[PDB]
Amino acid sequence: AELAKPLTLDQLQQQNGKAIDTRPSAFYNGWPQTLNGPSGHELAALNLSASWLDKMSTEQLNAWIKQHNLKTDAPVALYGNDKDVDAVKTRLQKAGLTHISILSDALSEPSRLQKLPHFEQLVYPQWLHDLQQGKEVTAKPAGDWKVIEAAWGAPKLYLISHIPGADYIDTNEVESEPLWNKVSDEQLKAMLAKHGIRHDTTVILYGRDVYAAARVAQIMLYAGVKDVRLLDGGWQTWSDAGLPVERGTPPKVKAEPDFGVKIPAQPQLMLDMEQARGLLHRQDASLVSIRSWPEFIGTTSGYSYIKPKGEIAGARWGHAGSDSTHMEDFHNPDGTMRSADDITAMWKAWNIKPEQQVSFYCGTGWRASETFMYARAMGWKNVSVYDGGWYEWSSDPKNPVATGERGP
Repeated sequence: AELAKPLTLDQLQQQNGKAIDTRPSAFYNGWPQTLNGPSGHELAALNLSASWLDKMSTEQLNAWIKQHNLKTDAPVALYGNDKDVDAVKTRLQKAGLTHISILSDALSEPSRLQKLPHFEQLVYPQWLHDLQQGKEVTAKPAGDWKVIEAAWGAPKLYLISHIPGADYIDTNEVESEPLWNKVSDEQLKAMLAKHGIRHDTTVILYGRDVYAAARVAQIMLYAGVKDVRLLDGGWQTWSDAGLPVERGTPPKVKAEPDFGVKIPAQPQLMLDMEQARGLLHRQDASLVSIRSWPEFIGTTSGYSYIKPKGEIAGARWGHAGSDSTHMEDFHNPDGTMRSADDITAMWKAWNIKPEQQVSFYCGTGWRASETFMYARAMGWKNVSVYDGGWYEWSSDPKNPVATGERGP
């Protein structure tokens, strides 16, 4: 049951092996474990956090092994803390892998590590707690910062428990009837003022569901908030970390009546219907459906208030989740963002590529916003959300619709 012979990264490469980073994804993504410490993962490494194992069945681990092209007998070299490495070793042995070593020089050359181009946009619980406690942290906000819980409607779960010092935003403050598109620039200006946000205020959003926070975030980026971040995995990661909480009604926030730039500062982050239409049938652009497969093939609209079924003709499938309110294809077993390499591969399979102008949509914009935030953190330079989505598109029967089982 012991590890095979240790391998350096160069040895591993010359033997066509794979490295596996057993740390939580925050560190894999680039967050250092200590200030000014190593940032990222070894080249081409996979992330298999030991903390996920109690939420991964045999089938799920077998699926993961298959999805990552791990050959039964090819060398795998693990790194991370000793306990996590042992835990992962044991599961991989029981899964059938026959050549499991330690990566002997792992993290010893900080210069050779790989990270998310903007990992600092996807924060994690300890970081936020340390920030709140006045400690020095990596990628600290330049100045003022706010933490905000986002959800639909008046505060519910927030009243019972929330992150200390967090404000609350009802998603109905940023979008409305009749199409569930974002509110006007003037209404956004009012919302920003009321929640004490200037263009140079860092905003960290979280939700019980990530997509609620992402929706608010993407609309803030459009408006012109420069530094907008998400808590990766949302509230549940804070809860599971055992960190302190607060309760009750949202505290009074000092208003900021002057945003400091003209809204919207980043209008290119949102597309309208005609702009979205313009991305279709191209190799240098993709209009990407973040809808469940039953929605993509036209079995269900995904929404009680959307009668038309089908998909935008020419739209490429971006993956999503099991139904219209889930996003499993983008999440690790702990709810955090799946590795950039894996997201990249699933998009590449549908001809969605970083050099393209890429716009994401869904029924009304929430799931598309989550993918927008991930692509932004991944360094994709030309991404947006087509706000109207299927609700708008299908409101006109003349707009071309695709239906049924089909492929790239």
